[PDB]
Formats: sequence, C-alpha cells, structure tokens
Amino acid sequence: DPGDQICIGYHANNSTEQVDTIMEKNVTVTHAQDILEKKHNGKLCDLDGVKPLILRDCSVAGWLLGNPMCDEFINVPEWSYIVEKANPVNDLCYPGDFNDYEELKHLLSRINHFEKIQIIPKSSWSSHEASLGVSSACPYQGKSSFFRNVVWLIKKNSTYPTIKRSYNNTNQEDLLVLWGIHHPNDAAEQTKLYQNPTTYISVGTSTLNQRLVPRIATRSKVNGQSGRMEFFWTILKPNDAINFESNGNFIAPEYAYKIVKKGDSTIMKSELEYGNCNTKCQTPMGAINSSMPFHNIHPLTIGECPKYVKSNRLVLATGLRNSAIAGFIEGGWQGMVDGWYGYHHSNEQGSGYAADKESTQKAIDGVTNKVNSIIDKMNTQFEAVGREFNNLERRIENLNKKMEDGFLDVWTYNAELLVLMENERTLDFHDSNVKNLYDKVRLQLRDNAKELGNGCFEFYHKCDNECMESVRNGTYDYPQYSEEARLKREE
Amino acid sequence: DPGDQICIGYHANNSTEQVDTIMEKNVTVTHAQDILEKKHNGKLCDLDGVKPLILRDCSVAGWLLGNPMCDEFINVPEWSYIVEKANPVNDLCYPGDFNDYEELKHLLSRINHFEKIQIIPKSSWSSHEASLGVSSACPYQGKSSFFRNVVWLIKKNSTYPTIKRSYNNTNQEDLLVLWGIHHPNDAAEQTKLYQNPTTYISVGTSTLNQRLVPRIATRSKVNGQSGRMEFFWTILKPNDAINFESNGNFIAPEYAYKIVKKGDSTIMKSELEYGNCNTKCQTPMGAINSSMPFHNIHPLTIGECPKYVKSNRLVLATGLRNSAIAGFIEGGWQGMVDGWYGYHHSNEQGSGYAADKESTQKAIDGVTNKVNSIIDKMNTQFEAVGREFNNLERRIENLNKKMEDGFLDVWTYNAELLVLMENERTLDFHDSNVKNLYDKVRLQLRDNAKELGNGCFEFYHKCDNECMESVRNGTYDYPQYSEEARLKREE
Amino acid sequence: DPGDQICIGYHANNSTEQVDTIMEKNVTVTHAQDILEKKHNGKLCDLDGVKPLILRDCSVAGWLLGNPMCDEFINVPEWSYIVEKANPVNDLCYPGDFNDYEELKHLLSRINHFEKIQIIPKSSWSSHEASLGVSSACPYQGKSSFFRNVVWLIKKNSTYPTIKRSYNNTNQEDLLVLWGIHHPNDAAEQTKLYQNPTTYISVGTSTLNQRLVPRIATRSKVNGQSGRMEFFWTILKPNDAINFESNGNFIAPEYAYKIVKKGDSTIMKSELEYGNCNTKCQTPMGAINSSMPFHNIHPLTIGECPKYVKSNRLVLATGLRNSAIAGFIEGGWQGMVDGWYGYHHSNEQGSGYAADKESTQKAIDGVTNKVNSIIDKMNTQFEAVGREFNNLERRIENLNKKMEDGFLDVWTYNAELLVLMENERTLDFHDSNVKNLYDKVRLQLRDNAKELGNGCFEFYHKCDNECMESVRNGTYDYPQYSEEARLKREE
Ligand SMILES: *[C@@H]1O[C@H](CO)[C@@H](O)[C@H](O)[C@H]1NC(C)=O
Ligand SMILES: *[C@@H]1O[C@H](CO)[C@@H](O)[C@H](O)[C@H]1NC(C)=O
Ligand SMILES: *[C@@H]1O[C@H](CO)[C@@H](O)[C@H](O)[C@H]1NC(C)=O
Ligand SMILES: *[C@@H]1O[C@H](CO)[C@@H](O)[C@H](O)[C@H]1NC(C)=O
Ligand SMILES: *[C@@H]1O[C@H](CO)[C@@H](O)[C@H](O)[C@H]1NC(C)=O
Ligand SMILES: *[C@@H]1O[C@H](CO)[C@@H](O)[C@H](O)[C@H]1NC(C)=O
Ligand SMILES: *[C@@H]1O[C@H](CO)[C@@H](O)[C@H](O)[C@H]1NC(C)=O
Ligand SMILES: *[C@@H]1O[C@H](CO)[C@@H](O)[C@H](O)[C@H]1NC(C)=O
Ligand SMILES: *[C@@H]1O[C@H](CO)[C@@H](O)[C@H](O)[C@H]1NC(C)=O
Ligand SMILES: *[C@@H]1O[C@H](CO)[C@@H](O)[C@H](O)[C@H]1NC(C)=O
Ligand SMILES: *[C@@H]1O[C@H](CO)[C@@H](O)[C@H](O)[C@H]1NC(C)=O
Ligand SMILES: *[C@@H]1O[C@H](CO)[C@@H](O)[C@H](O)[C@H]1NC(C)=O
Repeated sequence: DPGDQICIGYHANNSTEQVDTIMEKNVTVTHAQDILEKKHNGKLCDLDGVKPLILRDCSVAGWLLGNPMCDEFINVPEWSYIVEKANPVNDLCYPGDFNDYEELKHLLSRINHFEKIQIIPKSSWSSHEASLGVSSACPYQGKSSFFRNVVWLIKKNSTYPTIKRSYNNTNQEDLLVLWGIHHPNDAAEQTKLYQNPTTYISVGTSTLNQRLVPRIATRSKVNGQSGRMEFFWTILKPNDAINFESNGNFIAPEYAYKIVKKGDSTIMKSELEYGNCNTKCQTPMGAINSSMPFHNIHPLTIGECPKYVKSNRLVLATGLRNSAIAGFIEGGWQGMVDGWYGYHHSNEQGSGYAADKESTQKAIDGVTNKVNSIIDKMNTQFEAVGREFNNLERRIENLNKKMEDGFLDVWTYNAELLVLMENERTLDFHDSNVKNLYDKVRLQLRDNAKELGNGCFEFYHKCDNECMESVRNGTYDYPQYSEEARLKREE
Repeated sequence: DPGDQICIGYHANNSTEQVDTIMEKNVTVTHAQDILEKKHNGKLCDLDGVKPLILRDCSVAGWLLGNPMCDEFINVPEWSYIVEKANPVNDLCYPGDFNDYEELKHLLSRINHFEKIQIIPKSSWSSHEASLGVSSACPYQGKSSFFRNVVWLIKKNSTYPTIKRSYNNTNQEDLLVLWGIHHPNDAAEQTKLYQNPTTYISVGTSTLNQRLVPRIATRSKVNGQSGRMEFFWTILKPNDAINFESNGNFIAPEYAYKIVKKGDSTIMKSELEYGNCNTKCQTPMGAINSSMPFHNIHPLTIGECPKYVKSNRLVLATGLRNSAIAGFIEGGWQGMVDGWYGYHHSNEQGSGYAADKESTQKAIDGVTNKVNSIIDKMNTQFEAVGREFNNLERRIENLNKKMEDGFLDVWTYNAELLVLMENERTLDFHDSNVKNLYDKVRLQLRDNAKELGNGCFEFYHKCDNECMESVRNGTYDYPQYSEEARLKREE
Repeated sequence: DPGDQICIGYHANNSTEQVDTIMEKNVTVTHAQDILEKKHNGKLCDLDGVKPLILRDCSVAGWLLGNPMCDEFINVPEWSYIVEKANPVNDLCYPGDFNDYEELKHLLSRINHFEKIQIIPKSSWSSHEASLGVSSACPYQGKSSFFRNVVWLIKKNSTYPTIKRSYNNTNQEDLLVLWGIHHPNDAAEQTKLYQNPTTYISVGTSTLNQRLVPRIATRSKVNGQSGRMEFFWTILKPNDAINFESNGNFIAPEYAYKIVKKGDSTIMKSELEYGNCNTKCQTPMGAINSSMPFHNIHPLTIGECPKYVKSNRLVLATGLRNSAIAGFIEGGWQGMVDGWYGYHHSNEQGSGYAADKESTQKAIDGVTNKVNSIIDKMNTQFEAVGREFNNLERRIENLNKKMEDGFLDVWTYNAELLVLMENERTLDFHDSNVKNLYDKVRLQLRDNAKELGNGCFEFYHKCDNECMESVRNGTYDYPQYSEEARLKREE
C-alpha cells in the first residue's frame, strides 16, 4: 500500500518527421535523415581547382578558327570542361563543315596546356594574296573579313604558283593544326580566284596522307554564300613535320595550338554564370558538395557525383516510432528527456526517469553505422556525361540513352527499396531493444516482484534508489531480498 | 474441473502454393503472389494507339525506292515502330548499296506523318529517255522493270546533255529525297548508255555538297547484273532547295517523301500477325499488359516494359507458413475460417474461434504494402531495343550486348534475392505477430490464469463470453477477478 | 539443497574470424565465409578447351601480311582469344595503314578454322617483276625484303601492262583476302616503279566495288620511307570470285586465309606465359576457377566470370557471435563441443552438455542455403572485355568506360550492403533461435521449475537423465510431476 515500482519505456518527442517502410506508409518518427542531395548552388564552378572554358556565343569551331564575330575570353591556358550554349549564334560565318568535329570537341574537352602560336606568318606569302581572302559572310568592324587563324590565299597578278610549306614542330608539345579547302560555285569562280582550273591540297605528316580536291555543286545561299569552306585538323607530334602542297583553293594555317592532353571530360550545355566556387561535381543547373550518395538535380554531370535518381525523398528512420506512470505497452515518455530506452522508478526516496545508457549507446551507434554504411560504401568514380553524337550517329546516341536510362532505373528502384527495407528493420530493432530490456529486468527480479501487465513491476520488498541502480546495472542480488519478498508474497 | 480456457493460434488452409526464402527452399504457404509476367498475346499491336509498319516480304530500302516486286500495304501515314522479316525476300532487285542505310532505318523507325509526293515528273525529261531505264533483275508483270520511285535516265538519239534540276521544298514539312548512281561494268556500257565517257552527279542543299563519280570494276553477277546501283538520301528542310547536275549515270528522283519526326523507336524482327489490340509494351513473340515489374518473354522489346529477367518464377509469400483445442505451438487452425491470427475460447456459454481483427488488419495491410512497393517503386521509361548495327559495326554491337547482358544479370540477381529476403522477412513477421498476441494475453491475465505450455491459458475464475471479449479487446479488468482467482489458486 | 538444473546455451570457440554488419563493425564470430575470389594462377590458359593466339612481338596486321621480322608460332588452326603486347615492336615494317583494322581484329578475335592458302602464285607474274618489290624498311636476313603474304609488283623492261586476275573461291569456307596500294612520294618515283603516270586498282566481289587511286603528298620518313602502303581486306563468300584490275601501285595477294567464324571474343593486352591450364575465365593478370560470384583481380576479362567489384573482402557470417554453470544470458559455452544451440543439465546421475540436434540442423541448413543462394542465383553469361577503339573513336571508348564504371559501381555497392544486411540478419537469427529454445523449455516446465534468471531452470522435483531427455525432445509430462513439484514448491 502501495509497493515500490520500476517501469521500462522509450523516448517520445514533438517531432512530426515522417518515414515510409516496406510495410507501412507515413510513420511518425523521433529523428530522420535524408540521403538525397536536392540542392545546387546554381553556378558553373572550377572542377578540382581548374576553371571551365565558357563560350558565351561561340561554338568550339568558331572559337578555334577565329570566327571574327567571336567576342570571347581570349587568354585561358588550361580547362577541365567546356560550356557551350545549346545552339551558339556564331559558328562558321562562311558556310561549310569541320571534318571529325565531335572527336575534336571531345579531345579539347579537358586540356592541361593550350597556347596559340604562329607557324606560317601571313607575311611569308610573297607570290600569293594573303589579304584579299575575305567575305561579307564573315563581317568584322562593318567591313568584310574572314576566320582570323587561317589565311584564304588568292592569286597574285593572274598567277597561283604551286605552294610548298613544311612546318617542323620544334616545340616540346603536340601541335593541333587546322587548314581548309574552298569548294567554289563554278569553273568561272574557280579561275577568277585561283587561275588554275584543276586544283588539289596535299597534306602529309608521318601519320597523315591527304589529297583534297574541290567539289563544284549548285548550292543554296547561306550567309549569302553558295561557296563552302571545309576544315581539317591533325595533331603534329613534337618532332614531326607537316607538308602542304596546293595548286589553289587552299585555306592555309597562320596559327596552330600547342596542347598537352591528360585525360578527357566533355562539353556541357548551360546558360549559367561562372561563380569562382570550387566543386567536385558540376551540373547544367549548378554545382554540388556531394556528401550524399544520391541526387535528383540533373543527369548530365561532370565529376565525382552522387548517383542520379528519379525520386523526391530518400528519408531513413534514425529514431523511434513516435507517439503510477505506465511503461512501454501504452506508449512513449516525453519525460525520457535524454536516452532512447530506459526506466521510471518510484520508491520512498521518490520517483523519476533514468536512461539505460548501455543499450541506448549500442543503438545510437548501430543506427549511426547503418546511415554511414549506406553512404560510405558508395563507390564514386570521375565521369563526364554529355551529348557528343551528331544527327548521323543517332543509333549510338540511342545506345547511350538506354545505358543512362538503364542505370537511372537500377539506382532509383534500389535506393527506394533500400530505404523502405532498412526503415522496417530500424523500427523493429527499437521494438526488439525495448522488449529485451523488459526481459533483462523480469529475469533479474523473478518472484521478488510482480509484472503489472503494462510494462511495470511492483516489488514485494523495499527497493530504495541503491537497489534500483542495481536493477539498471544488472547487478540485482535476488538472494538478499528473497526472504523479505516471500513474507509479503505469502499474504 | 475443468476451467475456462483461451488459446492463441493462426489461420491454416488446404493450399499447396510453395515459396523459397533465403534460408529454406520449398516452404508451403497460405497465399502467394507471382511478380513475374510470363504471358504475351502472341500478336503485333498498336503502341500507345499508333499502328506499326509491317513489311511482310520487303526491306525498308526495297519499300522506299519502289522495288516493283514489293507487294506491301501502300497507304499508312504514321507508325510507332517497323516490323521486317529476318532476311526479306525482296531488297535491291538491281544489286548495289544504300549509303547510311542503318541511320535511315533508325530515322524512319517512328514517323508522325509520311506522304509520298512527286518532285520531278517522269514526263519532264524532254532531252533524255525516262522509260528505257529498265532491267530483268527488277521484273514486274513478267516484263523487265525498275525501282518505281526513281528514274534510270538513258541517252536520247546519241546524246546525254548535262542535267540541271532544282527542287525547292515549298511544303511545310521536311522532305526525304533519294537518288542513285549507276556503276557500269566497262567504258563500252558507259558510252552505250550515257554517251559521255567521263561523268559525275553533283547534289547540293544548304547542307549537302556531293560529287559522285561512277566506278568501274569487274564484278560477279547478282540477279544476273554485274552493274551496281548505289543510292543516297538527304532531308531537305522546308524552305531549302536541292540542285542536281549530271553528265550521266544519274538515277534521278521522281517521288520524295514528306516526313514529320517526333522521337525515335526501332525495327523489330518478327513473323507475327497484326491483331488490332493496343499495348504499351511489344515483344517479337507478342504484346504485354505490363502491371508486373519483371518479365521473362524476350529481350528485344519496344515501349514502357517490365525489366527482362532470366527466371522462371518470382513468387512472394503473402500468407502464413501452412500446416481442449491446442494453440500456436502445435500448428495452425483450419477452423480459423476468417482472420490470420486470433483466439479459441471455451467457457460455460461454449467454445469457438475469434479473429484478432486489429492485428490481422495491420498485417494484411503490411503484406499488401510490401507487394505494392516492390511493384509501384519500379521506374518505367520508354525504350526501343533492336539490332541496328551492320557487319562492320560488330565492335559497337558487342558494346550493346555487354550492356544488355549486364542489365539482365543485375535485374535477375536482384529480383531473385529480393524475393528470397522478403519471403524470409514475411514468414518471421507472421511468427513475431502470433507471439506478440500470446504476450498481449499473458500480460493482461498474469496470475488470474495459468499458461498450459501449448499456446493456451486456463483461467482461475469464471470467464463468460463478455470477460473473453475484454481479453481480445485488451480491456481485461484484472482487479475485478484477482479475489475469486486467488481463492481457486490457493488450493 | 541443491535441486536438479537444466540451462540453455550456445557454441563458442577460439575463432578470431571478424565480420561487419549494417550496424556493428568488426564483430568476432564462430565461422565465416569469403564470397570474393582474390586468387589468379598468373598465366594465360585455354578457354573452354581452346588455345589462345599469343603474338609475342607482332601486331595482328604484322602477323596477317607477313611482316618478315615477325618470328611467331606459325601453325595454329583455331583460337578463342588473341593476346598482343601493349605496343608491339613489329607492326607495318613499311609505313602505311590498314583500312578497318579494329573491325578485322574483332572478327579474328575467335576463329573455329584458319588455314593460309595460295590464291595467286608469285610465279604467275609473267609480264611484271614479283621479286624487286623490296625495301630496307622490311629487313629479313640482313638483306632488304617485304611483307611475305603479299607481292609488290614492279614494271618489267619499262612496261607495266594492265593486270586482270579473277580468283574464284572453290573452298568450302569464307576466304579473307588482303591487298594494298603504294602511295609514292612524287611522279618520278611513280614512273620509275610503274611506268604509267596515272594508275588505279579496282577490286570487285558480289559485295565489293572498289577503285583505289594513289595519293602523292610530301611525307616525313618512317623506317626511312616517305612512301606509304595502304592495305584493304574483304571476306570472299565460298562460291564468289574477286576480280583485280591495276595499272600500277598494286600490292597483290599471294596468300589468303580460309576462316570459319562461330561467335566473337576480343584481344587481350598481357605479358604472361601460356600455362597449358584450362579455365572458363581469363584475366590479363591470370585465369580464375570462378565458383565465387564476385572477384577484384582485373576488369578486362574473357569468359564466364564473377562480377568485378572494387572491394578487399566480402565476408558472410555463418556461425554465431563469439565470446552451477550459467546459460545464454552470460555468454557462450566452449564445452558445447558439437552443436550450435543446446543444454547443460545437472542431476543425481551427474552433469553435462547436450546439443539441440533439431534446432541446430534447421540453422546450419538455413545458413548453408543463405550462402548458396547468394552464390547460385548469380546469372553468369560469356563476355569479352577489351579496348577495341582507335584514337578517333574516343567518344565511343568514353561510352564504354561509363558503362563498365557504371556496372562496377552497382555491383560494388550492392555486394557490400548485401553482406552487411545479411550479416545483421544471420546474427539476429542465432539470437532468435537461442531465445526460442529458452521459451521451448520455460513453456514445458511451467511451475514444476523456477527460472534462475541466467538462462537456467532449477526443478522442484527429481529429474533424472530420462526426464531431461523428455525436456530436450519436447515430450515433458508435466502432470507426472506436478504433485511432487507442488509439495517442494509450497515450503
Ligand atoms: C502521406 O502524407 C501526405 C501529406 O503530407 C499525403 O499527401 C498522403 O496522401 C499521405 N498518405 C499516403 C498513403 O500516401
Ligand atoms: C604578272 O606580273 C608582272 C606585271 O605586273 C609581269 O611581269 C608578269 O608577266 C605578269 N604575268 C602575266 C601573264 O600577265
Ligand atoms: C525556295 O522558295 C522560297 C519561296 O519562293 C524562297 O524564299 C527560298 O529562298 C527558296 N530557297 C532557295 C534556297 O532558293
Ligand atoms: C551497479 O549498481 C550498484 C548499486 O549502486 C553499484 O554498487 C555497483 O558499483 C554497480 N555495479 C557495476 C558492475 O557497475
Ligand atoms: C522443390 O520442389 C520440386 C517439385 O515441384 C522439386 O523438383 C525439387 O526437387 C524440390 N526441392 C528442392 C530442394 O529444390
Ligand atoms: C539526233 O537527233 C536528230 C535526228 O533524229 C538530229 O537532228 C541530230 O543531229 C542527231 N544527232 C547526231 C549527232 O546524230
Ligand atoms: C565460281 O566457280 C563456280 C563453279 O565452277 C561457278 O558456279 C561460280 O558461278 C563461280 N563464281 C562466279 C561469280 O563466277
Ligand atoms: C471491449 O470489450 C468489452 C466487453 O465486451 C466492451 O464493454 C468494450 O466496449 C470493449 N472496449 C473497447 C475499448 O472496445
Ligand atoms: C577493425 O579492425 C582492424 C584491425 O584488423 C583495424 O584497422 C580497424 O581500425 C578496426 N576498427 C574499425 C572501426 O574499422
Ligand atoms: C622491252 O622488251 C624487249 C627487250 O628486252 C623489247 O622487245 C621491247 O620492245 C622492250 N620495249 C621498249 C619500249 O623498250
Ligand atoms: C624536325 O626537326 C628536327 C631537328 O632539327 C629533325 O631531327 C627532325 O627529323 C625534323 N623532322 C622531320 C621529319 O624532318
Ligand atoms: C523423447 O524422450 C523420451 C525419454 O527418453 C523417449 O521415451 C521418447 O522416445 C522421445 N520421444 C520422441 C517423440 O522422440
């Protein structure tokens, strides 16, 4: 009247943080953690402390050849990836074509060193016209102009002598060389420009064995030209020579480019400001500090990235299902201000709540380890995802799309079920921990106390604060009170 | 002599439905659900309410150029995918080659609008022979003939004047234009047919800059021709002009094709009847109503499909392990005609079975949610899987095969283990639910009853139907009978 | 004073074998099993009982054409894959190019039958010079030489008559035919060698329609040649003829190759000895007997292989957490010399340990089934992983790398978490089994014994070895001792 009591119970709090499990939707819970990165900084950033190459209104081709309307950032000796607009305004001012363009974009996507040099001075053309090679398709300061890196040679007097030019690459570094051929409209234009009616450009390195011949066709005007310029490139290894021979129609190099290539990346289509941030993962919509193993921002990423996932929320339960003084069977304790599982006693020294420190540590550690494993086991490689295929490579683009879409489906399904399965396992761990604590006590006390049915025991003897601590420590000397218990029990 | 009794037990039934778990093979179970679609309708069907294009004995090339033996469905203004036989009977009647054929098949795989028009009337050839261009390789009504969409121009009198033809595309829609070059056997045939010994075809759009030249070689007869016809195509954007100029050997357009292209699909190899069904997933062996997240019919699918899996059966447990009156420890109850877990009482008002409605709902809901999650979380995108690569693209075909085979291995393993893991979890949930119900009762009754060891309690007091309901409701007033219990207990 | 006793306990042993679980790192455990193959034999081996093709210092091209410095294993009628060194010493002695080389390597990667034959005897050149076609780029026995499979025809007297040669393929098997064109330095060399200033090679099968024309350019010396040899191949189906016609610059066939092609494989880069072993999985670093479902040796494998994984250890728990006479609550029993779970009794016939045979079998079977499922459910297809793309196919190489790196990330993550999740499930199974055994006994004995709190019961009656066996059998007749128990209990 009335006997000393110890109850087993668990933490509860004012949290409304919800969670899904394989078996129940929308379960309220004590603490939760999202494993899905949703947040970008909305800017293009260095990658591993190397600037991008931003081409505001130029294309790579425009940029390389010197489209004279390309008002771009000129000096920039190294980059990690390239940013083009979707359809750049300024491409090939004079209509034509860039042979193996997509392969050259991919090669220029990440460069360790890039330095333009002069290989063939515009001044060394003694027996041809350097400065007439000019068009109203390629306007500069209101006047007609041309690509600035490459010389459109015309006949001088009424003569176009055969050209012979070797350049030997005496630099330490691979040289990227560009040249072109002019495809004129008719045999009139051919002779008007080059005198010789039948022409060729021949180019040879140790690798290259090229003989180009102009093609006449009747073609629709583009930038008011029916002519076409067709451009070619090669990489001149650092002790080789390139050898040009031409009768006519030659768009000769002035400027080449020293390159040092140390692994690839890609070209990103984006409308964003550089931001002076560093990052290890860049997106068309912005960069990411990628601690989380999943993101849902954009598929077309460059760097060490979280796996892209079609998903709004990946939330793991970390805490508990959230809902004398009665114990566990009836609900959680707001009063358990600290600890996850534990006790409420009441004796002659008075009542209160105590944490089971030992079984609360085991569980915080377990849940923490569960969360870190799901995060830390994620293998994170460098990748560069772009669209590097032209309108005659659609079969290969469709191969790429099945692969991307394939991996998106695997990660999205697996992450979704991983969260649902481990949430069901986390809430059952908490149940299993509370019930093991009931049984820890039940098995110490045996007949020295009676199970009240609600999570509590009423003692058959006096249990002061020091006896209570021995129950919580698992050091309860049952023989020391079996005598006193037996007397109150029999009655 | 003898006391009132309540037992805890679970449903059992005549089911032989088996299931595998990570730990036990072939476990009999109360109800099961297959998550593996195995059933097709054996027919080719519309896709998203758009007909396929069935080419019974033609190839796409045959079909486009007008191989005159191609007896096909002529009118058909739009399609979602194409069906060819494996090796069609009718291809190129006159032997030769179709430039960039596989890219053109992929472009024509799904078309929003397709309308043949005449761009160059067969009648407009005033200074050349339209109607002699004919061969016994391309037989029609027993007589020698040719491709019907394209004109094989021969010299008139003994003259082949230079051809100049612009067509301007004044339609609203992109035009697909086809032309050809004849590669003859020798300089005799060349002049016999075209007079001029040295010829060219030149074709120019705003895009295209082509000059074809016939090639002589000594070639093996095919359909009794040693000649070769080589065909070319382009897409004429809706305000551009195409410009032909030819000396000879020109296979000119008569008919072109208006196309509107809204995303791609592929070409399916199949021997099946159209069936007037609609579907969202088509297979070479038949269509699928794809509610299930996995199928095992065929890899080469077009649509939103279940993931293809190498597997006979993916069966999830939904029910229970299947095997006074004794309770749970001894087996299941055929008498539990309704509900999964519950009770059998016997008192002075008589005996019977009662469901634990509350804990049976929780579990049906849980299992239902488990099954729906495993199904609903499956991300389902449109994909079109074909073999779009020729016998010089084998490296790219092998890239495609590693990717397909790679995803088949991931899904097949993951689905197999997902079923085994969640089956072990489902059967342990049912164990855990029954035992929690034993403990619900055990904890209400305490010493007012004795555990019989077999799943049952014998009461130490009179428990009529209304007391029993309070045990099942969890509203058992123990103080109301501790007195009467204590008297029968002490004795 | 003192009463008969039965305790429930579990196996323990001197094991230090550790294991990780989703929730605890470094858990000591009774027995463990690695599922990660780490061990290769360090040798190149037959694949499915078919030898590889080892090219010690040759390239495939060198090998095919007969680079006379290629001292290789000559006779070898069939192979399963090819081994080249990274950069072979001996390639094209005379500098040039092999058209569609990578596609030909992939076609020759696995051959069912390969037999060189003579199609055009070196002796049949009556009106040209067979034996002058020779260079100091292609040295043999100190003297100048050439490719041995192919004849460099020079003019005889000062004449190079037009060549006409059909070969008809009267063998049962596809023929691989090789020829070349010489691209000379200038019109002097052209006429010095071939007399005719303007030349062509024309080649025609039922498939092929080729006209090659030599290209002059000024080119850097390679092996002291500025000339270039460019080689071409085709497959002559078994009743077709190939037809050569040449004016000059013709590198004619002597030897062709009978091939029978039955599915593909790839070219492996490795520095290893053949070893006369058979295997079903080959690695650049050595072969594997692939019973395990995961390996971490090398990505570039050929055969039925374990999935490649970035991982040091995949270790599954199979045994138990490893740590009167007290039962389970206090730790494991070294004395439980045999069985996983069971009993220690002590009565008047004396004390000892007994296995619960029934519940130990269930569990060994369960764990064995868990391990076999994780291994046996692994779908294992043939694949051949190589690097089959040249320095202008980098976009397709980058597609391949994302796919490989993609699958490495999926398998590595999934295997890691599968081990951690199933380890946590295995240790909780063992807990759940021991506690069910405590409850098996507790529920048989009821009040005929008292729970000592530590895993033990003290009996309220005499329990000889035969009573004890009935407790372990689950056949304990409680009515047979309730009388004797009640007397000792009341007191
Ligand atoms: C879960 O919660 C949200 C409210 O935040 C609600 O839209 C949804 O309907 C709830 N229930 C289920 C079963 O999804
Ligand atoms: C071109 O150069 C000069 C005149 O400025 C003259 O000597 C030369 O012969 C001219 N050639 C012709 C063919 O008109
Ligand atoms: C085609 O016709 C239209 C309208 O008559 C004209 O504006 C257009 O420029 C023509 N296209 C070409 C390139 O001639
Ligand atoms: C547990 O509690 C008792 C009572 O306060 C105390 O004497 C003892 O130090 C504790 N035992 C252990 C092992 O912590
Ligand atoms: C499972 O059941 C089938 C009979 O339907 C049988 O073939 C098989 O051998 C059984 N047992 C095992 C271990 O697979
Ligand atoms: C071809 O056309 C007519 C005869 O039908 C004649 O006027 C013309 O000159 C003929 N040409 C030749 C070169 O025979
Ligand atoms: C090759 O020889 C066979 C048998 O003599 C002959 O039937 C076949 O047509 C020949 N092939 C060609 C295309 O000449
Ligand atoms: C449970 O059972 C008792 C006895 O029939 C009944 O009076 C009461 O309405 C029920 N209580 C609840 C909360 O359903
Ligand atoms: C696990 O064990 C190894 C010693 O073999 C040690 O390096 C490591 O630090 C241990 N602990 C953890 C938390 O990884
Ligand atoms: C080459 O062959 C013989 C001399 O050996 C001679 O009959 C023939 O005319 C020679 N030709 C020329 C053009 O010198
Ligand atoms: C380029 O110049 C270097 C050094 O003067 C020389 O050794 C080298 O051979 C030259 N290259 C060629 C192919 O001429
Ligand atoms: C179990 O043990 C008892 C006592 O030894 C023995 O009589 C009986 O044969 C056993 N019962 C069964 C079903 O094995």
